Amino acid sequence: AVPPTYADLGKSARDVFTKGYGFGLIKLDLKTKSENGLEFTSSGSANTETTKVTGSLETKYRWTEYGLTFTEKWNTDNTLGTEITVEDQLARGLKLTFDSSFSPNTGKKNAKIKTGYKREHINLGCDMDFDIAGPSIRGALVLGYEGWLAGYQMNFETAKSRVTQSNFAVGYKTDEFQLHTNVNDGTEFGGSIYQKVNKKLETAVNLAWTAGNSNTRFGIAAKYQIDPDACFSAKVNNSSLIGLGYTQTLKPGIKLTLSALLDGKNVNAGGHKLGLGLEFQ
Amino acid sequence: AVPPTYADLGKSARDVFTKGYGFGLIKLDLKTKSENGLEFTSSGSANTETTKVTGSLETKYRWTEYGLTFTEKWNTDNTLGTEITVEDQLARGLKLTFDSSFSPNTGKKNAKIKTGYKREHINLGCDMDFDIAGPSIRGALVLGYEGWLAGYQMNFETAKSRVTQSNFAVGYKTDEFQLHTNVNDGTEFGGSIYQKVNKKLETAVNLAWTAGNSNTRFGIAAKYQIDPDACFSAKVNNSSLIGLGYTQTLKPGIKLTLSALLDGKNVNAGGHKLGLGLEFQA
Repeated sequence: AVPPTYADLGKSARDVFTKGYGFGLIKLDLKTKSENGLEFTSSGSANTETTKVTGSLETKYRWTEYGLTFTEKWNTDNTLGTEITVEDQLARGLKLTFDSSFSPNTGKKNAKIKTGYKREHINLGCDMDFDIAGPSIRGALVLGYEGWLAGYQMNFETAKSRVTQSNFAVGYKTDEFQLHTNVNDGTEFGGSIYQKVNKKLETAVNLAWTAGNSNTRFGIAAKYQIDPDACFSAKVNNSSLIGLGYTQTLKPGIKLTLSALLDGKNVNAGGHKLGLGLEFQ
Repeated sequence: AVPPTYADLGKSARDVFTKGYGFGLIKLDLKTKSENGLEFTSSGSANTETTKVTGSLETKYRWTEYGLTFTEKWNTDNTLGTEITVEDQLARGLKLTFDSSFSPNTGKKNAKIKTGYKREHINLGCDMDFDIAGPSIRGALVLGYEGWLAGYQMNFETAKSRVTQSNFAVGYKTDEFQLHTNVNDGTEFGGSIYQKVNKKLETAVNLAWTAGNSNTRFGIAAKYQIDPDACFSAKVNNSSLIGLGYTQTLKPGIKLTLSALLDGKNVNAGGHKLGLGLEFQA
């Protein structure tokens, strides 16, 4: 029972809401990996409302002999990034990342070190940000006990010399069922349930509210694998939004996604959104 | 009066026949540009007959301070490409290109140098191929005189130590009218007329025939810009083929193209070819 990281608590439920939908976008993804050396991933995204087209490239080299990864990122905003990762090297479940960022636009340099350790019942992490205008430290811990999970997460900004962030999470996790709750900063409350109902159906419910407002946001979602080549997603929330999504494998390694978003009661009148995605592996 | 390269002779006419038609293909293109910085194009292409789907990614970086371009291509068939170009560097109208291809799939490695020089009345070029299985040299010249144009073009394959290609062209060229003719290898004869009739209409006629066969192939084509948002193309040839093409700007930066190709006999009762393109531009 190696538990997930603090950030991965409630992930499954989040995935049923997010994957298989891309509203107001034409998305194009190209991925290829070579035997042992390089790998390349590129994405293009055109926003049909803003007429803005975005692009990104990632180049990855895995030295599988020494648990090393070297990654280079580059996007349309001219941002460059580089990342070096060592995993399972000094000890099993240990991971050390060095990450550097550069902006030719602004000349903004950033550097980060990320460290992790995980093993049976425990998942820990510590990220160090060496910002010029105030370094910080993020620390997180998840403990596992017979399907139960408890996490704590905090951020310390050295400039203010003050904790600026304090989050708790509590949950229960099997492969077929997942209960997640959290309170951020004594202020934001979230809750979710995920269910793998059978081989073909996944479902999820989400709840969110805020101390000092009587209101509640909630939503319900599903994913249905019709056959091995076709997949349907549907969701609704109490802001009156409907999402629909359809994914079809055209050929091995090629998937086409169509998605739609509705608003209010004009389910035949108002301004909806469309989306189209194409993924190539 | 700087003349076009040998390859660009008759281009305008060829463009009226080729552009705005994509039969048997579903195309999706996403493009973004920076005059200063770089440009990016990514593409998806399905052949509706072969069920073959292609995907591509091109990156271009212009260092406008030193007349440099760097271009990178990558596709789904695993092919990689690289091209570096220097222009107007040592002298105005001089251009030098280094070109490399590599295939992890076909292992095929190819390298090329291309050189050019152009100025008033003259356009010359020399491309050098450093293939393992036979280096080759392509040389071309176009000379201009008062609207008239004459070109010669040849290829020498060092492996056979023999000229494998010898082409002549003669034309007349203004901005509204273009006459082009050529004979390849003393064997293939081509001729074309292009006309920019007005702001909205372009038209073209093509002729081709072969030494030792009495037959002739010809075609007529047109391009009509209806308004700034809509564009129609139509063509026919004497093999009884009809091409139709329609392009519509749906929103600024988004164009949709539909095309159809019909065979003669079954004009409205057989299997014809359709095509669909969507272009997204920043």
